Amino acid sequence: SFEIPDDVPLPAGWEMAKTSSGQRYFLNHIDQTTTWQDPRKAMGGGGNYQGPPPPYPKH
Repeated sequence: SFEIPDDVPLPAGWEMAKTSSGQRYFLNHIDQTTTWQDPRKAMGGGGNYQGPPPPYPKH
């Protein structure tokens, strides 16, 4: 139950970013991909997102 701290950066090579301009997601510099969910997640819940997340925006 370790209180989840909202002041803790994402994993390694991660960076919160937004899509072309409207959906917030998390970039992955390790797997060179993006994320509709926050890495600070755990277990599972369910639900669909805005579709498949493309590779974070170049640069």
